[PDB]
Amino acid sequence: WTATSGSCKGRCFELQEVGPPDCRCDNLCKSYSSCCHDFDELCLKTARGWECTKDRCGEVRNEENACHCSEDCLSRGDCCTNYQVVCKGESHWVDDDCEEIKVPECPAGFVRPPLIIFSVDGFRASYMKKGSKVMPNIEKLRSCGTHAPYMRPVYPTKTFPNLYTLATGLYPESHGIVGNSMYDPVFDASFHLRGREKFNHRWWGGQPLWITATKQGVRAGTFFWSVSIPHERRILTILQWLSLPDNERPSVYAFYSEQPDFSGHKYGPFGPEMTNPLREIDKTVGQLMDGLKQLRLHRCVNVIFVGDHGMEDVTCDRTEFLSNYLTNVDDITLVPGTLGRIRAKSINNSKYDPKTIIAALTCKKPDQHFKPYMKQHLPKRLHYANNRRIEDIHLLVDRRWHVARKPLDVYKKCFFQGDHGFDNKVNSMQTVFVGYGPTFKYRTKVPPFENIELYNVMCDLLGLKPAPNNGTHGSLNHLLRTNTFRPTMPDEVSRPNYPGIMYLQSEFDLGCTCDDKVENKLEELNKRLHTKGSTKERHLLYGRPAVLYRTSYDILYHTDFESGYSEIFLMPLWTSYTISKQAEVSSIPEHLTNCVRPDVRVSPGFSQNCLAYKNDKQMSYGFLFPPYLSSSPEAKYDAFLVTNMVPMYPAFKRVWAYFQRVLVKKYASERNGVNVISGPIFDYNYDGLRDTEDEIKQYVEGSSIPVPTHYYSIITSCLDFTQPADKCDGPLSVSSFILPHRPDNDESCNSSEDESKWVEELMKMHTARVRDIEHLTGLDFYRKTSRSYSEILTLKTYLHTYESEIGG
Ligand SMILES: *[C@@H]1O[C@H](CO)[C@@H](O[C@@H]2O[C@H](CO)[C@@H](O[C@@H]3O[C@H](CO[C@H]4O[C@H](CO)[C@@H](O)[C@H](O[C@H]5O[C@H](CO)[C@@H](O)[C@H](O)[C@@H]5O[C@H]5O[C@H](CO)[C@@H](O)[C@H](O)[C@@H]5O)[C@@H]4O)[C@@H](O)[C@H](O[C@H]4O[C@H](CO)[C@@H](O)[C@H](O)[C@@H]4O)[C@@H]3O)[C@H](O)[C@H]2NC(C)=O)[C@H](O)[C@H]1NC(C)=O
Ligand SMILES: Cc1cc(NC[C@@H]2CCCO2)n2ncc(-c3ccc(Cl)cc3)c2n1
Ligand SMILES: [Ca+2]
Ligand code: NA
Ligand code: NA
Ligand SMILES: [Zn+2]
Repeated sequence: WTATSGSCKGRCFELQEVGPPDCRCDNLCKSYSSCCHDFDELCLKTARGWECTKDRCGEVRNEENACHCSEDCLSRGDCCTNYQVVCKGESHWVDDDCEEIKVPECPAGFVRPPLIIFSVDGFRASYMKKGSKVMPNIEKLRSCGTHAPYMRPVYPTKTFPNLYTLATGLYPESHGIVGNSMYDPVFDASFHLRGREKFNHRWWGGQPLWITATKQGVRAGTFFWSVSIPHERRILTILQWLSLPDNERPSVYAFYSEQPDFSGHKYGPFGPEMTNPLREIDKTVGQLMDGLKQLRLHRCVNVIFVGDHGMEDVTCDRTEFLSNYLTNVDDITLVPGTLGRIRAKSINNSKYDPKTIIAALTCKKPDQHFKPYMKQHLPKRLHYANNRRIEDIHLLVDRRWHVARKPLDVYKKCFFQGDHGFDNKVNSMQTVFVGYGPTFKYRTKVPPFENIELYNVMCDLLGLKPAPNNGTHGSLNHLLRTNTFRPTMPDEVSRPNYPGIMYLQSEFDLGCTCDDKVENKLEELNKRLHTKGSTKERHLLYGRPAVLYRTSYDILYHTDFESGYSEIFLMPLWTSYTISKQAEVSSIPEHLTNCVRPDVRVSPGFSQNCLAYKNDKQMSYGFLFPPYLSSSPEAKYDAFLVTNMVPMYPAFKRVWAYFQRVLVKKYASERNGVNVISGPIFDYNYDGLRDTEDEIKQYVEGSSIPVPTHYYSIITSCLDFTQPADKCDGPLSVSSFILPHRPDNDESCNSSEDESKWVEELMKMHTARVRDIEHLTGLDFYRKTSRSYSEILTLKTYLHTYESEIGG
């Protein structure tokens, strides 16, 4: 019940919403069917439109008008945005030259520069270049302020998951808004785009920027706007709030536009109909900036122009139907479109079976435009699994395609030429970032970054302490003139042991054998040196990784590689080695094919054993430092140490052996040397964070050797590739991956072909940030470089995407 008989008199767009059953006058009352009876009359005046004209100049105030052109309007804070231009001979903001804003120039009584977020739905990154002719205000913000070529959204690249990621700094799996449609099996409740359930607070996790501000004593304008409030009125409301007295005035505001997404769905991202909505958005920007200029705030406010996701060409006729794959289609529920999520129609039906559903959808048709995954097997870079609202079965849909359950769903429910939702690496889903104001840099281009990073920066712009989030605070310091956040490196928690020779070969009963007894003061003085770390400067280029949790581990040095060996997990946490451009690939000699050698620095009790592999019929083993890349026949024996061995399914060994024999050398050739760090990952509860030992669900049969869920590699070189990786004086370049450790290659439909046709494609799909590996391993990399810590934070958040260059 709402007693809509109250009034909005003196309450229009009031900042705190009132509780039922009193009627509301806030910018969301329309959405709740709850506004007072006089809200339209008082709060949505439209008379005479939005612009001053010559003849209105100096008019007698008529309270009926949408905005005012009378002498008193500046003190009232309700002039039309073009009042000074029309009636006082002023210029438009966009017509003024840009002039660096070195310090904030604020009116008296402003404690801090206010922040205004101008968020645009469906604003694809290439619009900044392609629509430049028709967006002069936005082009001025971009060229005068700080901009990125594009900003990466989160997956899925839908509206609510991305706007709430902007507000919280969290992945959708953590904030809980995991799609535009959801079922929560604990609440037994559904979330939909249309309706009232979406307003229930229990859906919305984490702590959004407006709550962070409020809890810390910074007032916030309400960010959300009912769709029927026109854009001009939204801008006028923001400008009116900026005229409130100091003790009532918010410091942070948001405007939101439903365009260009709305028209992009209908016409496609580059439909000729798209020019007009871009003109209209630009005009809105113009109104805001003229309005700030009138208030003398245009060199005081920080303005962010930011999109939620882009838009791709998608039509009715590019739809895959699950009815062409499955016989039991009526026993499943599908969340359809640019991603698919599958669950059982009924929890009472015990003949439903995810394993056979997945098998019926896997590589079934030559040109298949979607790939099914159990959610825990999706690329870790998507961070899309740890939430009960995400269904176990997921379909990754190719860009430009839909998936639907049955053809009738697509015509009895073409109408559309654009959509979004796809993998957040896809070029068409990238969106925009521009920052303009006293706290942002002047005429500065910054590299692309992810939208999960923005919350930290918005908190910095307001002097707030961010709630715990997924951004890496300090990674976007290079956007800011001042208010930088000066992070310190985490403290190492476990210090390593440095074992010497402590065991005789005969103490080992591992069932391992090696043909190595084919056995000099020159070359034995030298081998002692290598075991003490004499080549460590070559193979460990950025310092030892720090171990950020409590554990027991040993540093092991060798001629060709260095490792940090876990006595708890019986294998390295990390193995580091450098391959120069000149390095040669050799083979594993026949007599060494099955060679495994006890490591006399590490006890039998803290070693793996070969008998466990012999008896485990499913499981084989590989090496972290590859024997193919040994520097000499003698150094090669080090690669067969039991302390360099890790468990690998035979199907995975195909992938790993190709990466090690063929790809590392190729990268060294191309990048002028590389440094490689590889190791295992255990994430059995798919939370993106390192497992403790009691979370491990699989061991090599009959042993305590834990089986990794994934294997990573971090491959670093010099950004200036005229310098070799091991002699680099400046910035670094990195690419990394987190490969799933699977017993089959069902993910790769071309896997019966030669590895040269499918392995590298697999690795590219599983590209990752160093920061993702950090979470998954409890390690901190790049501890000793000549670079600034902020620059290293930026490197650690870099993702190598393998997309072509944005623009054609
Ligand atoms: C991305 O960044 C985020 C934020 O830093 C990280 O997420 C955090 O991870 C830690 C470590 O797991 C979590 O700590 C645990 O906290 C709970 C208490 O949880 C409640 O309080 C907090 C604080 O206000 C809330 O934020 C929580 O909100 C969650 O649940 C509600 C529903 O109740 C929901 O609205 C939210 O969307 C959110 O859901 C997500 O997280 C939960 C897990 O908390 C998960 O189930 C879900 O699928 C979503 O992903 C919540 O109200 C505490 O009880 C735990 O203690 C238990 O474990 C310890 C181990 O030490 C045991 O000893 C003990 O017996 C307990 O059983 C944890 O300490 C933290 O909650 C979580 N925060 C958020 C906002 O998600 C991510 O890890 C980051 N991701 C990556 C890849 O780095
Ligand atoms: C999740 C969500 C939803 C939403 N509108 C939805 C509701 C439903 C009906 C009308 O309003 N908006 N509007 C603005 C923003 C936003 C702006 C800036 C930033 Cl930084 C973050 C979020 C936002 N976020
Ligand atoms: Ca885990
Ligand atoms: Na052997
Ligand atoms: Na085996
Ligand atoms: Zn849309």
